[PDB]
Amino acid sequence: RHMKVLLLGFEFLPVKVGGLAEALTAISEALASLGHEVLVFTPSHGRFQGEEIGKIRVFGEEVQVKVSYEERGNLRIYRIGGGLLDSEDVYGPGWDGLIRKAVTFGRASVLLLNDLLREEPLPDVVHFHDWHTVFAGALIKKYFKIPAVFTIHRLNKSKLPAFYFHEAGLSELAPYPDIDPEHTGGYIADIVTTVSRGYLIDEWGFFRNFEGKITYVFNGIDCSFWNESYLTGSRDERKKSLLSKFGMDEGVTFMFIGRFDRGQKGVDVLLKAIEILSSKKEFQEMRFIIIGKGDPELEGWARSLEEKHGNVKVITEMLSREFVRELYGSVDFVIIPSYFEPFGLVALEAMCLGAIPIASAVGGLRDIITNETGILVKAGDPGELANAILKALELSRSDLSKFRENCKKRAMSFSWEKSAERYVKAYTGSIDRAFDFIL
Amino acid sequence: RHMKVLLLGFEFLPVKVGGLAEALTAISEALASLGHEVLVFTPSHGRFQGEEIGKIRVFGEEVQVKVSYEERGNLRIYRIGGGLLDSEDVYGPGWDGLIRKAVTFGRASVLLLNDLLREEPLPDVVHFHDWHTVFAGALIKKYFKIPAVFTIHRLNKSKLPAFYFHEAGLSELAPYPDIDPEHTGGYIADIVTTVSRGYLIDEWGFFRNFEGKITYVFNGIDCSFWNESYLTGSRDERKKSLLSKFGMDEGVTFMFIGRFDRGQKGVDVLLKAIEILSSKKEFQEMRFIIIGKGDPELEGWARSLEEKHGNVKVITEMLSREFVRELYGSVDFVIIPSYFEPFGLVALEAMCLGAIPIASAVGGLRDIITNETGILVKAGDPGELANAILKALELSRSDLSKFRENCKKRAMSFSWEKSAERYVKAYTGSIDRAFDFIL
Amino acid sequence: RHMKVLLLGFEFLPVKVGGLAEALTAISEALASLGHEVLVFTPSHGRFQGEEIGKIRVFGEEVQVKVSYEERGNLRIYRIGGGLLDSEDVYGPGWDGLIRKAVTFGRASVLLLNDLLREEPLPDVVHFHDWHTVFAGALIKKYFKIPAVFTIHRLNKSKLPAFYFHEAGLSELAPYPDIDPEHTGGYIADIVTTVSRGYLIDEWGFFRNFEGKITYVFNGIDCSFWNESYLTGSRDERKKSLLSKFGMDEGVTFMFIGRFDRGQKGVDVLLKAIEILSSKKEFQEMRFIIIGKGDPELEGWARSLEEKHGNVKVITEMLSREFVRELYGSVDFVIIPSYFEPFGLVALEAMCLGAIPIASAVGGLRDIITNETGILVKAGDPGELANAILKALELSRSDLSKFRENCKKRAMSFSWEKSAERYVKAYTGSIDRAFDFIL
Ligand SMILES: O=C1CO[C@H](CO)[C@@H](O)[C@@H]1O
Repeated sequence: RHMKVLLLGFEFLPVKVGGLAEALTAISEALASLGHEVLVFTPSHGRFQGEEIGKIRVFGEEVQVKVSYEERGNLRIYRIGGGLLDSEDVYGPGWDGLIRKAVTFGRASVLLLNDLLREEPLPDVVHFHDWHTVFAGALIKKYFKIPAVFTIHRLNKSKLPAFYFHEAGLSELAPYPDIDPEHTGGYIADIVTTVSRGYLIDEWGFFRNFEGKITYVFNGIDCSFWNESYLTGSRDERKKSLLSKFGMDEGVTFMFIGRFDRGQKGVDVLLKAIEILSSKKEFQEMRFIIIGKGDPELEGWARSLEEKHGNVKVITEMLSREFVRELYGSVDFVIIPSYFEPFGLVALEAMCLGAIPIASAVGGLRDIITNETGILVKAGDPGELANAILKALELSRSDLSKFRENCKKRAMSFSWEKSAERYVKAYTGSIDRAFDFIL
Repeated sequence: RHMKVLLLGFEFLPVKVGGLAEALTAISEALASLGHEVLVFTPSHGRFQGEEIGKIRVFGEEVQVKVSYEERGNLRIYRIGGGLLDSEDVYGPGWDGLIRKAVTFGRASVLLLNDLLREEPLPDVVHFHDWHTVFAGALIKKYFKIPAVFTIHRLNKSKLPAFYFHEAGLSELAPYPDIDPEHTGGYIADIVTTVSRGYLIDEWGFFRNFEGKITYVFNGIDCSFWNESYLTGSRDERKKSLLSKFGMDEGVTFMFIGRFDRGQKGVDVLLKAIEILSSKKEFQEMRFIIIGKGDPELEGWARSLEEKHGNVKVITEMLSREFVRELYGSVDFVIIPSYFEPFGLVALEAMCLGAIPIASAVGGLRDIITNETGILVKAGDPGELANAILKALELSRSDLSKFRENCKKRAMSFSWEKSAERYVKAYTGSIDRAFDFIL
Repeated sequence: RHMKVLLLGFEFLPVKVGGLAEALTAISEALASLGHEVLVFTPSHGRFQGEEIGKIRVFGEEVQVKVSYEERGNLRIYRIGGGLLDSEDVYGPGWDGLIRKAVTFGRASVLLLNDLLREEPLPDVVHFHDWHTVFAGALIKKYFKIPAVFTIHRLNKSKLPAFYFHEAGLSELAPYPDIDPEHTGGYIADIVTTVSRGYLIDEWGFFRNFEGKITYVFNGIDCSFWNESYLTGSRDERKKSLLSKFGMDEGVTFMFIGRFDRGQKGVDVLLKAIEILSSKKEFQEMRFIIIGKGDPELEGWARSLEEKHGNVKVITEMLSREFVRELYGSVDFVIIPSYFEPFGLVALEAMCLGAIPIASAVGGLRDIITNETGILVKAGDPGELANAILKALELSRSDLSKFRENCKKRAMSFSWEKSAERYVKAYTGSIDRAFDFIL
């Protein structure tokens, strides 16, 4: 039954950059709750000031390794400091520093584990996440010979000069002048995983190289927070109240939240879709809340539509989670026009608070959304999005209470416990995997 | 101690071409009797109609894979249908039909395992039997990386085109235009086994290639089934009753139960042996029952002797295992004049039920039969076979009850439990093996 | 754990050549006491009666293998005879003969393990000691695929011709014309160990080749025997009684217990130091007892000093093991001027009995002797040894009583039990090791 897991993560709470830190801490906590002893190795990034445990040679220079320690139940956390690991720029400083930081983290992890084997047994598996932890996972695999699992949360698609592999003591893994560290991590790993079944299919051109040892393991949502119990009144009352705060009157309400960028979150597709619809008679029946920032040309374009249309509103700030929870619980639909999506947490967050997703049929959004829980659409096509929005409006005159209930039931099925239980399977190879010849 | 075993066989009761089906069923039940969890994959051959579990691409076409499930204690059987696996011709249709049936068995077996691994732990070993299951054994070894034991029940000694290894997804196993699948099986296996010590010596020219990881595991005999307790009355009473059934009076009885072919079970040597004795005076004081079929020329020749003499009978139709038991318990002797013999399951069936075997001194028959439990003869020689039959008629006057009693006691020592116990040793490597330098 | 251990050693009590025989027996019994099943294979060296267990081919010749069996609780000892294994010359006969004997031990060990695996499980680890057993270790690892651990007690630093590896069935381990068998033993080993941290450091030029899988495991000492409890009277009484036997007065007594012709114990350093001290006034307070025998030139030098000084005593006759215990337990200081010392059992024997060691700072003597337990000197320097002896007379202020108490505490902590436990960590790989980048 019970196992001893070594989890290598390049970021961990309270260090927060993207969504990974939160994701790895949830996995690590969930594993611990199942009764597994979980050890976490992660850089301190200048957040913690630990005790000096030893010295290592890295890039022809001496470096004193420091360690900060926390223990919560079966979870044991180690923040490793020393050299570039004390640099606050989590993914830095610069492309050069980040790679050196990853290499130092690799040799520091071997030092720390080596000291632990002085008083305790070898871990059953080494679970390492993303290309930044590859040097650590490769080194631990190389010397201690324990099973390795590699999880890719998002493909970076970029090669590193052979130089950095030679310095990490992994020369044999660098037979060419440049190496993709995600290909190297998949090569040395026993089982490779990714965060959705759809993303695995979308990026098969790459994942194909690990046919028969590549699988999917879904992330989870904490619908202990994302939940309607924190909201008061009925949905209509909440929706009428929210719209008053925005300075709009009653209408079918659509919501976008995300970065304003190109070929990514698709706010540009949404904006063109609003322009297409603006000539239709049923446009003045629709309400649009667009939240986020980034590309200032897209922010200006977004602010032009707010200026030209009283039923469109834009907010270029990062709102709190409490305020976003109330937004998901008030709006009718959430629009997710992504060009690609590894998982799609925004969908789950909206679905748990009863908002109906209209999303691009890409990556994990295909796995999350179904016929009876939302609308999928062809990605990168404003006309087809505008048409999906028109179809969402006719639905709205019917009782959508069944749609909303199905969303809440489904979203809550994506638990972190289910996610953890399935990693335990991957750790022993007792798991299914992707084969090209299965139809 | 206890292990999850995945057993791959091409033949399984109630499907029955030769003694292979009975061998694989008994092994599987014996493994299960010892407390081990045994999963059997085997083709349906059109005898079982099952539920679809998915689809696979094989030879550029979509093939629907179906499964029929039977649970019987710790033994779990999966008859796999789809494409040529639905063909009623077990070892066909023809040479190429059998090969692509074997390739289909490979990818279908991966699909089923992949699906089982979605809700259960990975098996500790894969035990695959004869060259027909090599595609399945190799694929499961390649991807799932579990220990593999290859057991050869009969050596076919031929090569398949590389085309079929390419189509099976095993290009790295076919570096020439034509490939012996028995060499491939041995190569990729951790421990190779055959069904007797005598056959290992006889075919050392081949087995020599896997020196250091090659051994023998004797087949057994289900003396709980093959027993005189199911029969009633005395032996002479059953003997007289059976002889009168085919329209013959009392007299010493010899039996043959084997497939009609040129250089295998030796029906050609028996028929010519009968022609030598027909000129002699003792022929009228002898009875013959020649059960089997196959080759048209030999079928006509066996049929011709039946027409000439009211002394010889021939049965071509499918006899039950219950009726074959009754024949063994009635007849005085059993002739087993094979050119080669991997084991000799007919020998132990005859001996356990009381009949005295007359066998060729080849392969497993040397291990089974001794001077105190039967008559050994030079293989491929009709003269010495005829000579041994006359020596059998000399003993028929003497109460040879010790032959019958020593046969019973000797046959009982070859239990399937011992065979099962010894296969468990093979699965972990804890078994003795043949070395080139060990004389 | 309760693992099953197969231990390989070229000598084993009662066959004594160096210290290896006693050191392996103590390791084996300690493991047996901790509840592990231990199997020892060792050559008979023409000493013990055995029964034949089969034949092997070596060097184009047929050899009859013989075995003697001894059982002692959980310890099971197999002394393997046959061919050159019947040679009484332990490390012979001659250099070529010794290599052939070592090769014969390889194929004979494979034959014995092969027969044992007919009726018992495969051992969990193969633990082989020094280069003489590398043909056995490598062959067992090759065929049976079980975890290997290679312990170096002493480095011989020579290369053997490729011929011998080809005859041992290990052609793949000899791609060059000449091969260092100590390199070969580490390469094929999963974890390599050596008998001290200090000797690991001294020979890092060699051990660095197995960086990441090389570690140390100290030898031990039997403080059930080397104990003051057996000695009657106080230490003062014993020393005075000792000095009157040898015909001297009271004084600070120094002792040397080592074989002269064993150059590696620097008795010539001591003798020169005594000459340096003889011109000093405080020499008349010193008493010396040199024990051992060897070179006529060196014995003459010792017996010359014995003649010139009533201070000095030279004993060449073979002493009792009980008597040597009483010497350690009544002298003040023991001098160990070794040029090198992988462990330093003599220092522990003195310390466990209260004698304060004055020793060369080489190999395991650095690990055994601390500032609170004894005196470390620069190796091979008579002048620095003379100073150490002078400094010792100052400590003879009566506060060397705490030195003796510290020595007994420290000596006892080097038990064979603690050594056996750390080897068990080595067999699983759950142990700290030496890395190149850990400074
Ligand atoms: O000689 C034989 C060879 O194959 C089978 C074993 O799989 C036996 O049943 C048969 O008697």
